[PDB]
Amino acid sequence: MLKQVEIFTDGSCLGNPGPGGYGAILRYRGREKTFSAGYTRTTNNRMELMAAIVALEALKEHCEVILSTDSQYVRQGITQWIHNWKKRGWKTADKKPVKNVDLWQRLDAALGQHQIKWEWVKGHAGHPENERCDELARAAAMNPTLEDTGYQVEV
Repeated sequence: MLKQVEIFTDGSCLGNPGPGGYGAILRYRGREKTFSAGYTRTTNNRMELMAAIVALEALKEHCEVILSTDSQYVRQGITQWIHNWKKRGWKTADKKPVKNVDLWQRLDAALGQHQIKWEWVKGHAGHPENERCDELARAAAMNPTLEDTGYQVEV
């Protein structure tokens, strides 16, 4: 029994947008929790966020979290877009609101609580768990039971 929070994210977006969702294998207090929703129209990028976010949100106590994934949206988004955006002051180059700021904020804001362990894995030394994450994703992709509400930024 691993006494640690785990967030293995794996989106289930077939299109872009498309009828998909987001599935992630959570490992919480002596209880493996799963989060596999089903949207109608969303992007893989967003869905990936939804996985990381919902997982974090699911936590009923901001405690150590070890995230595992291999998403570019996150890789760059985090250690490229947020590094610049945040620094600048969560703003764009031409002074504007960030895309998917709501979900981003939830993440960034959430990350700013517990010990984040970004487990970046390539497409070679991948684990079976990750594969299972994708499995759950696909299962969700073929089981829409929600709606993409936060797919706009009217501000």
